[PDB]
Amino acid sequence: ATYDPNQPVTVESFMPVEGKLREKVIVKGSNFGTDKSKVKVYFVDEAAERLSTVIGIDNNTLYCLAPRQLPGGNRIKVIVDGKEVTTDGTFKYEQAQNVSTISGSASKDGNDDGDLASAKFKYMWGIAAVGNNTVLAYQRDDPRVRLISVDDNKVTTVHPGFKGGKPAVTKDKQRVYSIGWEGTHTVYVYMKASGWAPTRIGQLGSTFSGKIGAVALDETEEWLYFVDSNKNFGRFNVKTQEVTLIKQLELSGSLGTNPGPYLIYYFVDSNFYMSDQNLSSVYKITPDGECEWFCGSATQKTVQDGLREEALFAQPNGMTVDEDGNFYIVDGFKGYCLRKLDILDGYVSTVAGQVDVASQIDGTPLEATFNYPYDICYDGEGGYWIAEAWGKAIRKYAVE
Repeated sequence: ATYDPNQPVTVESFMPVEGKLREKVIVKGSNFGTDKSKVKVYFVDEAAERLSTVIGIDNNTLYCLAPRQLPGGNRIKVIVDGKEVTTDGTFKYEQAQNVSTISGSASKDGNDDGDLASAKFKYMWGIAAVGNNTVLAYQRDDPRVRLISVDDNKVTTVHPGFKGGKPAVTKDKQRVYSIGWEGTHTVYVYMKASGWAPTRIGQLGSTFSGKIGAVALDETEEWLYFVDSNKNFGRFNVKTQEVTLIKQLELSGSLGTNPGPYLIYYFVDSNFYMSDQNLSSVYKITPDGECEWFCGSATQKTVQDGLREEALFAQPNGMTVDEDGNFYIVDGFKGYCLRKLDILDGYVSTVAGQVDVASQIDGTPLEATFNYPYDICYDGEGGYWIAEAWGKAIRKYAVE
């Protein structure tokens, strides 16, 4: 009937014993009460407790929807008013994965807007996932910023002429920031409230003499961080316009300029991580500009999976991170595949594409192929959006 504070919460059973994303799961027990706000249900895998949407409740029953979670047998955890129970049994989750082409083709070269099938692109090298199956994509050739909305079946251009690489997306996805590749490095913001139209918010100055291929927001999202191709690591304040050269990185050799090193912010340690084509490696950079090797070899450009410390890239390009702190790196020339660093395993695996096969096959990820995948951005909900260079296309790797 009614919740009793003096009694424990119990779970006796659940159903079904296996399922896929958004499976309707019923958990049977006692003392759940009748207030969903005081309940949390988790499907618990090896990496995390995955919060589940509870759709109905009574004192003996929870109706919830299976969330994205790791494949295999996962226990269910019920919390009611602090009281925690984890099941003896496991719910066997069946995960789905797919690579699909969103718009564009290597067989299409152009700037044509239109619908998803009618649009054309040129070489792209940056992408922002802004949720709701929508991305902003950045062309190198006939440089521009394209807006692709899958649910609206619509490709438009929001910023003709602008040449930028990897953008930064705010947590709330209401803003995307870009810095111009060359010149004075003009800083733009694209706002949802403007329909993703650009607003100029400043410039770095040609003091940052290198090309700029990426920008990353700090934890507070007050600062944009970047490393130019001449190793100038710096930041720019998006409210006050303050610009600071933090350090010229102590790295040997020449960084790339096509578009330049890719940089991301990593929430797990609040450091930045940088990839470069020429060094064919990823480096950890602290906010003060201290650099350390993280993955790959500057002398061995080849796809090799294994522990982080032995893994190799052919051409590590853009990167993104999932909610578990795993890294994703698109691997370009001689690779054409998606590399995942699973941080719990400390292990680099190739999860999509076929090594050194440049094409655009869709389907199950290990049968799928990519054509110079160059940047990637995670949407927070299992979607990995990929901008291709010579592929001239947007692809989506979806994990459900």
